[PDB]
Amino acid sequence: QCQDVVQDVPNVDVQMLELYDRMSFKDIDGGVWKQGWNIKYDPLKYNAHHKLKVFVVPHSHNDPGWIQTFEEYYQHDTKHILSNALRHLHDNPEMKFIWAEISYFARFYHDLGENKKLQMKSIVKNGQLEFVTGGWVMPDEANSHWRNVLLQLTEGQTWLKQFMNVTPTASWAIAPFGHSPTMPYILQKSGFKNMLIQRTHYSVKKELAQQRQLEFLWRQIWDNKGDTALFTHMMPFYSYDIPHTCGPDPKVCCQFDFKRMGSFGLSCPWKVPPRTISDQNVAARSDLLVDQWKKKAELYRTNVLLIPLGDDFRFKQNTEWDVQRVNYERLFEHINSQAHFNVQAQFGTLQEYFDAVHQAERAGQAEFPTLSGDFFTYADRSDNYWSGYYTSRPYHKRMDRVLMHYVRAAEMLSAWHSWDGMARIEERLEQARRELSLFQHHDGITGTAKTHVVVDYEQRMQEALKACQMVMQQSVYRLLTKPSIYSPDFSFSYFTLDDSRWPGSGVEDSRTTIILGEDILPSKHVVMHNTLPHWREQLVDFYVSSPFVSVTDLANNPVEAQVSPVWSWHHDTLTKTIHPQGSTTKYRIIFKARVPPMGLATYVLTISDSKPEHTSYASNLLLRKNPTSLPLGQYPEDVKFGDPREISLRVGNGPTLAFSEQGLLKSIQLTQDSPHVPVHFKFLKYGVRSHGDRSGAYLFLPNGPASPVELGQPVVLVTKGKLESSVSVGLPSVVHQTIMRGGAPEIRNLVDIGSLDNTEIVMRLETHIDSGDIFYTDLNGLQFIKRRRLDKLPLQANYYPIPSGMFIEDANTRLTLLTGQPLGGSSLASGELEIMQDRRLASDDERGLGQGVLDNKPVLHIYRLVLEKVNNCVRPSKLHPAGYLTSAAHKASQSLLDPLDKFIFAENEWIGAQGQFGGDHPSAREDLDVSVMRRLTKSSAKTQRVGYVLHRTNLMQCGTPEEHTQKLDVCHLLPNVARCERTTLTFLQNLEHLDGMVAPEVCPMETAAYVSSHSS
Ligand SMILES: [Zn+2]
Repeated sequence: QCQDVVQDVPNVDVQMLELYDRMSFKDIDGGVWKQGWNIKYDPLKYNAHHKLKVFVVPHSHNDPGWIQTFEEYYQHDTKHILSNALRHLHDNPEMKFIWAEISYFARFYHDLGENKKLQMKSIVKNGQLEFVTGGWVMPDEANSHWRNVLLQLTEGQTWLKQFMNVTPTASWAIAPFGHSPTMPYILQKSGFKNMLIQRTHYSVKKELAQQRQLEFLWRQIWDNKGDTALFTHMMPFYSYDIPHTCGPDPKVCCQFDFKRMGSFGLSCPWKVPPRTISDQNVAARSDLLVDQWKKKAELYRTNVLLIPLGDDFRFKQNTEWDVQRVNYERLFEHINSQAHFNVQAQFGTLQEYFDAVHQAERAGQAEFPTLSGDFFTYADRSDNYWSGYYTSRPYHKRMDRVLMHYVRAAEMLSAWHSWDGMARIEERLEQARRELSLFQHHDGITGTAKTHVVVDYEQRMQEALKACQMVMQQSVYRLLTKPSIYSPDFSFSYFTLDDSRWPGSGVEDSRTTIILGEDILPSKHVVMHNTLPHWREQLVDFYVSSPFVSVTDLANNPVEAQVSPVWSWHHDTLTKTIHPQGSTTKYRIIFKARVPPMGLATYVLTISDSKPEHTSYASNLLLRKNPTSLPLGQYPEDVKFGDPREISLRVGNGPTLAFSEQGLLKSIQLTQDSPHVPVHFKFLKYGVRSHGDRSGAYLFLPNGPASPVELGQPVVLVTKGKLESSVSVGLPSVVHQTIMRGGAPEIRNLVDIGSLDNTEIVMRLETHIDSGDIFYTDLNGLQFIKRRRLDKLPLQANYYPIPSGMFIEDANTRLTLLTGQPLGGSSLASGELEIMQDRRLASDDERGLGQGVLDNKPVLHIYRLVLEKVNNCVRPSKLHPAGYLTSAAHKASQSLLDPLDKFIFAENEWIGAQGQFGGDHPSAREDLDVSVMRRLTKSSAKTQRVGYVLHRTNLMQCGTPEEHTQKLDVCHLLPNVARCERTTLTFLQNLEHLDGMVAPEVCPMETAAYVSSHSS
């Protein structure tokens, strides 16, 4: 019986939106705890019968790229940290250490000799070395898509299970810049029992600490019953470094970072150095330290205290291991033997801490509050809100989403078969998963790494895209060739991928033209793949070398097509205008492909000597003063010219869109009769402050509200076709395109911020929707959370991640903007939405990156814009912290994130070609997705296993009967099923053996994983 995620407002002790509405956020000087208060404790709280149990947990934060690349850090730091951890833990049985980043650990362990592997396995098995989280990385939580958070978690944990025989159940996330409830969502469905977070707004830490609500059961915002809850520990202070982890006074705690005495090149900024512990000072030093611990303990409810002991790339040299270990051992020996402290302190691991906390809870010592909400937008001090990284390096943010889809499609397409090892399918998929997983790091997708590190991530992702293409095209060839003809060369490219939106028109000329001609090749097969588990139609386009091309399906049924020119925009450095040029030798052909669920469909493009019966030609109108001619080769319609003017377009029976004379949307009319609803796109710019703190890769510190971009008299290109029309305009730094295909328009911005230093370009929508101070943004592509604009916070605090969409609404009307890339955005006034396109910042923002953001490159951002009437929708009540998409907005998001894949057959003739794959696949209800399909076994396994992650979203009920679909049972998608299990989302633990080998569908907002096993 599925929980209702709409109509029941959960009762939680802390609801972060409500807390935000009540909190004052005053930034007062709290004393040595600058953002807190002077903590007081009663010395008599702890006594012989009630001691404070202190776990000092050594750690080393290892960034998989940040100011050096992964490999540079591995060579210069991490391999030494791990080698010396292995030696020192081996030699010191009571010493402990936690490790989070499995990308580094796997890199290290595979290079170890067998003797050392065995030693390493032993210190893990005996609990000295403990993995925390066990993902490939410690991912960003703002920009990352939940699918990639799960991918990287699975990549690390699958490695750990295979090589270390452990599966962490405690998560450690000390570094991401703000925290998302998507993490406890995924972790709780992946076996976890506990998680730790750190980077939350200093005001939130103060507020929760005052109420001893820093440990809480974190449930999802829609979860009325609480089954999603995951115990969460929030660290209370400003950093995870040693000065901010022993207690509230960093001037004292820094004295207990024994790497800071000088020979290591480190010191304490509070000007009191550590001193080596001796018999003559250990009582005074213990008094100071235990006092810090007892103050920290006042912020929490049990008598078990967590004291992290670590910092970035710590525990590298042997002398550092010694200096920390020996000094802490001297303190523990003293403290634990002095009854008056009533403390027992020891090195521990994270799991040991949580185990002891829950023993205290079970003993009735504490009850923990429940919490829902998120922890964005983080500020670590004053007005320094970390909303810049929601946009920084947007090229790679978009690339993340492209690769996300490519990985899913490559894993799904190749899962249908078992492949010989010679095919290198598993090799290529592992590479692709690992490079995408690496980029989920909190300096990867966030855009907060040095320029050469961003290049390394991009190069890795490019190799991952090539790997996905290889696997996908080999799979299509196999799936659509008569078996007794199939004759693969696993190194050959049978197909090339054609992607219209990455890197994108104006970004890279990467797309192959299908070259047809009477004297070379009459026709070409193309194949579309649909990774979604429902039948799908989508227009697809290809470049062709003639306008006289017609399309057939493989029953030779004509398919209606539209040919349009190939337009490319040029920054004309002679005329100082931005204007489009059309090709005279290549053309776009567009047609509707209809593709089975999780399936493939083949079409044929054929040249003819003149206009074919079922192909139409778009008209083109270039609006500008001072036009010049625009020849288009054989294209049969001459370009028309006019002065700038307002224009209106309608494709099919879809909305009618009206545009200003600058080529920007001004209104949407949903139907013939209905009103022209004002919806106005505008581009604006934010600058940087000339006094005080400067924006950089992390921080957004605008110098006031944005100023409109001066547009001049831009050139507007209108293409009008039966299947697709568009309005494109060359604005300064953005070629802005509105594309209409009969439903909600697609927006594409080719953003080139050029050399505009200290500028952030924002795209705003202005409407007269009476949204007030409310808007909705998504978290990791998984859920939409209610936001409230707070004028008591500065502008940048009202920016939130827009990882896949945002909307505003009133009682009657909603405007949703779906994105194909994570970007930052807000609603800074009633009726507005805005989303940042790019930012170019000359200054460093003091968070360690040591550079601004001056490596911009053109990026094609894509969106869908859905205006809808919502007065008939069953929406959550006014107090509910969630919102939900409509069917149309969800499909529009899927059209961006998981479009059809397009394959062009590379050779002249495809012998044995088949017309379709997957026609018998069930077409599941529109809210269900097969987020992952992954064969889990190599071909030598007698029992093959295939893993599926199913995700059901929740779409609002708005009165559309919309029904009859088939049940999707993933366990029967492959034949000869012998067992069906429900598993954790990482596939690593079987949770239920399923009757009848039937994988039941999941409830709204739930995600489940199943593994089918097959005997043949
Ligand atoms: Zn980090």
